[PDB]
Amino acid sequence: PQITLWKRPFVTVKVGGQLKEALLDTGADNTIFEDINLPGRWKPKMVGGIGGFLKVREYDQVPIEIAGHKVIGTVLVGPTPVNVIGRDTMTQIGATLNF
Amino acid sequence: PQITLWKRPFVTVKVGGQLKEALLDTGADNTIFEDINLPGRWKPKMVGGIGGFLKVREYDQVPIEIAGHKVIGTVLVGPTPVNVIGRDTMTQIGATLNF
Ligand SMILES: CC(C)CN(C[C@@H](O)[C@H](Cc1ccccc1)NC(=O)O[C@H]1CO[C@H]2OCC(F)(F)[C@H]21)S(=O)(=O)c1ccc(N)cc1
Ligand SMILES: [Cl-]
Ligand SMILES: [Cl-]
Ligand SMILES: [Cl-]
Ligand SMILES: [Cl-]
Ligand code: NA
Ligand SMILES: [Y+2]
Ligand SMILES: [Y+2]
Repeated sequence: PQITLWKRPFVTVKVGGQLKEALLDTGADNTIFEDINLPGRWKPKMVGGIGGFLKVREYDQVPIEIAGHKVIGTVLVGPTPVNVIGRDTMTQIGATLNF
Repeated sequence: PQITLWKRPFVTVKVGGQLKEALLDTGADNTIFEDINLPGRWKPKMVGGIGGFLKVREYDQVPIEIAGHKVIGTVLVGPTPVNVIGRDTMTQIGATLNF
């Protein structure tokens, strides 16, 4: 699709089998979800933004169905206020900004 | 321009006469800069992200030269780790996401 930016750019995804809404976020390097359960080993990490770093777990497998594509991506899991789709995932689906 | 997302989407702007680099950030509701000085009255605020709330001043005049356009927009000033151009400014220049 092509969208304007008058509303927050949410999309519906399925991540590790769970349905979620997440913000298409060109300012996020890294996709992050809260409140999902994923199997297997993880590696610990932190992400930094406006007003603080957060603690996350990293998963490297994890399926992500987004905008009619299925990619395999890195997903960070931790208590973000909204779920975001970052550039790691958006580049896999060929997303572009026009301005 | 049309850009892909393989790198952080920085643009060069002139905000209140000062040259800055800022991230085109579709996950940001409003534009924020650090280390700019702007004239006139302001109003207090906080924004929230990964990690919690950055404290800011809001200015309502403030000229912003971006991508060959000159907007007048709202600008928040506070200690963000990277300057961001949010949807408030991006909508005024007609920016779109393609995915
Ligand atoms: C989280 C999102 C819903 C809100 N934020 C915008 C983001 O685009 C932010 C913009 C941002 C970029 C760079 C530093 C701080 C914030 N990026 C961000 O938090 O990304 C994190 C996840 O991937 C990593 O890549 C950048 C990172 F931060 F490190 C990590 S924000 O910065 O908190 C923000 C909130 C409100 C306004 N008005 C403006 C900005
Ligand atoms: Cl909205
Ligand atoms: Cl929780
Ligand atoms: Cl980069
Ligand atoms: Cl590039
Ligand atoms: Na990904
Ligand atoms: Y939760
Ligand atoms: Y500073």
